Amino acid sequence: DKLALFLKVFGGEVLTAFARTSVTTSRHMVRSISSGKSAQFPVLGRTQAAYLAPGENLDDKRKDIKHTEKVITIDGLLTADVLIYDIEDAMNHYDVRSEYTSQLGESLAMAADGAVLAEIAGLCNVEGTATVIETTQNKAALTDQVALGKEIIAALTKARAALTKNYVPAADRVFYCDPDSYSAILAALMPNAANYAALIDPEKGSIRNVMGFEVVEVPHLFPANKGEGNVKVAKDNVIGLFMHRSAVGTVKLRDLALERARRANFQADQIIAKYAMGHGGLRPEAAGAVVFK
Amino acid sequence: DKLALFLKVFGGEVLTAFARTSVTTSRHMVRSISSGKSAQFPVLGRTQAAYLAPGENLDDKRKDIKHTEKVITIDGLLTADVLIYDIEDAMNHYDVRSEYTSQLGESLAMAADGAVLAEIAGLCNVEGTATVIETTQNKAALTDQVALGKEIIAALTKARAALTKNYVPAADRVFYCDPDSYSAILAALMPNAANYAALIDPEKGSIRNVMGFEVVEVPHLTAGGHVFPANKGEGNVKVAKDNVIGLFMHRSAVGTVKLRDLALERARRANFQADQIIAKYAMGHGGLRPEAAGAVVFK
Amino acid sequence: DKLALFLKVFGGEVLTAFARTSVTTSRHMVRSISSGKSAQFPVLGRTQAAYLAPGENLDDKRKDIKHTEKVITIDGLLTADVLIYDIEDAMNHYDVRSEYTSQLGESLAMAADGAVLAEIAGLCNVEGTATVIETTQNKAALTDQVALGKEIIAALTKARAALTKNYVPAADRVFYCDPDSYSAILAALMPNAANYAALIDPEKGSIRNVMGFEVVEVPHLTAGHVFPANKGEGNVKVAKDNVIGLFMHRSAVGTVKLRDLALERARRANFQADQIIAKYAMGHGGLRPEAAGAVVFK
Repeated sequence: DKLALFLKVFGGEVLTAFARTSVTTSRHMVRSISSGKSAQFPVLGRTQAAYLAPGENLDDKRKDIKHTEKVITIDGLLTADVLIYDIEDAMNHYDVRSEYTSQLGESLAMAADGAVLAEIAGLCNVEGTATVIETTQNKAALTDQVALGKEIIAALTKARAALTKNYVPAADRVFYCDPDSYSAILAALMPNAANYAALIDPEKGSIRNVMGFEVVEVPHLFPANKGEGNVKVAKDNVIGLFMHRSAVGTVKLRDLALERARRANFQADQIIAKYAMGHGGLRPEAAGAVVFK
Repeated sequence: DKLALFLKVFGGEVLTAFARTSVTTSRHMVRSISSGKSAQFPVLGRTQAAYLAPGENLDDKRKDIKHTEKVITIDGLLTADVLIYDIEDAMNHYDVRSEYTSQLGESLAMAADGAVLAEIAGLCNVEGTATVIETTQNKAALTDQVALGKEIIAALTKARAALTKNYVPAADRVFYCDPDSYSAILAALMPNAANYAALIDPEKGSIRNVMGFEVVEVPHLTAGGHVFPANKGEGNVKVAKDNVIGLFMHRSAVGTVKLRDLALERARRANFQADQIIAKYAMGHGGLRPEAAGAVVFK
Repeated sequence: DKLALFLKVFGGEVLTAFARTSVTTSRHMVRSISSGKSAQFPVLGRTQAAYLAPGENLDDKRKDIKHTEKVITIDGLLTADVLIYDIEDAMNHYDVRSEYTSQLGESLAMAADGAVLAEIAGLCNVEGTATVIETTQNKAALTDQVALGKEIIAALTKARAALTKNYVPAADRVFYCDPDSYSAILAALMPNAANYAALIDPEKGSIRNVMGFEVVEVPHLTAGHVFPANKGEGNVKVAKDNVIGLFMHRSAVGTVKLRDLALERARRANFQADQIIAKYAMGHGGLRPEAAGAVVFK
């Protein structure tokens, strides 16, 4: 009854608290399904429109490609929720519900950050096709803000060149970047220069297309240890990780779901959201980084 | 009758007059209690791995943590007033009636200012834990606009370092600064091109987002809890007052509750020949989970 | 026939797929040829006139006219389509239908834009017609966004020079560039604010004019028709490996097409195949060798 009405309202806030805040909902394909617990999407062998003379209908390059498309399915459930002490939620209004929704949204954003990064990183160090473009000389020679951002741009240019080299389209290609040290990529471009308009963003927190791709910055300074040991893509040794649209995969189950109950052990009230089905899946290309070594 | 009516319009007048010089209403966290003396605020849970591949449940390692609502309550009734000698009454309205509304309101805010300031000063001064940045040069090397405009921005970077690397909901946040500083930074922005009138912000009485954060420059920075060794040059505690301007925060790192709108009334005393007014406010000042705090330093 | 109707609906949705994509869609000559395969556009060489009583003769000046006329022929098909394995159909709605639409669209629009740009950039070497603009410095020392960004304008003074002195309707026109330098422009274009709201026509997907022209940067002029990029010089100074510098204007060029875009498909089963087919006509450059010039680095 009344609890029921109070809920539905809570669920709507949670959905928005997610959609508002994330590194995602973009920068990848997503879809809906019903009791299918799986999914499929095509990758890109690209395509173009050549001069066509009806002495022949080519349908040829399409033979010589031999590139299939790896569908996927949902593995496990990613959601987590919490325990409370009940009384406020009915009635009152602005303070309590509003306070809970934001935290849930933050949690959703963190979850979104966790999965995509992992799928990309763990795709291939494993032997574009692979990744590595590094140079920069092992961080030891240069700790300086000026000494960074120069050598960083060149690596990105090299990566774009490799991409034409390995093809794939170039439009929205990403380059997720670390939370910091891009102060260099700031402090490199324009010295002095308050200037922080121009180089831009509304509606999001990005920067604009320096040497292709774009700039998004996040936490998560995949193997949390291994320096090389075969596979190169790794923990703190690693920066970069530029992937591209539709190189990865996931699905939904439904819009969302949640329910509540009580557990005598911790008493009063327990809210849980069974929702956020999708697990990231990565298709090779793009997906490359720079470490130090 | 007439007097009561005047008082009633009053309350309205100064009510709407409060929020004006008020540095913060929104861009912060608050609640309206019902009869409560107190309240409690969940800092809650944000990191969730959510990898559910069946085993156990939420476990005791998750049971071992704080996450405890720092409860909170009033510090005792917080309100102030000023004595008058009444002539104007229901005549000479608008001007000269407004003078008292004024004299009270900005103060009613004025304490709350340092209050939300006081919590910030308290927050990282005791020995996560968001933090500072230092100089690029000593106080004596601080002279003109050109210099003292820029180093602010130089600080801003590694100021964002804490904002980011420490996670937090990157959406909405505010920076607090002083007119001496406010001047400087904005002077670093546009020495060229006329006047800050060109900045299209002021309708919201604010600063449209600069690099990071948002800008609200302070009037004062001296109230109480100040409770922190403001007076002391250092005495360790480099977080102190009048070393620097660099205090900053983010939303939901503090905030508190209050009681049932705002009311007041008056009465005479006649010990000395007058009739004086008393406002009554609840508020209180809540602390909360540490994050997004610190400063620049002059040393 | 329900599936066919759904396909028709998808085709209708696409149109858009071409629409929002293309840099150059409008802002150029387009004509609808019907049942014929081609067409030709008059250049009208434009001598002035005079007034004459005693001559009563049109002749000499009628010799001096220099009227040239040129045609474009039509190619023969340029279109690009995809293979798919139908599953969801009228289900798995919205999304993943749309996917393929966007996919074939951006590709088609892109190819067309690339082609027009290509026609214009080589457009011209004999051995305003002339007046490409050059350097102001060696691109080596170019560092920041405003470093190369400021000189742009300084060049566009001369661009204005070329836009006028050769006559032409200075009314409406466009400076085609590549997403790399938009910033470089916008920096010294608008260090002041955050006028973007007041800075008009961002919401139409463009930039209100710098001195003359208009500002456009879309998909990486490259790939690559073909103009002699690789050549350092080897005469033909207008080549790539240099810049974004094409100057040209509204009604500089353009051509025709046959009755929008059509489509149909069926099974194949060679490899389990039902794969969609779009069609097109389009065409290419010609048309008033006097439009543009370029910038460069040297």
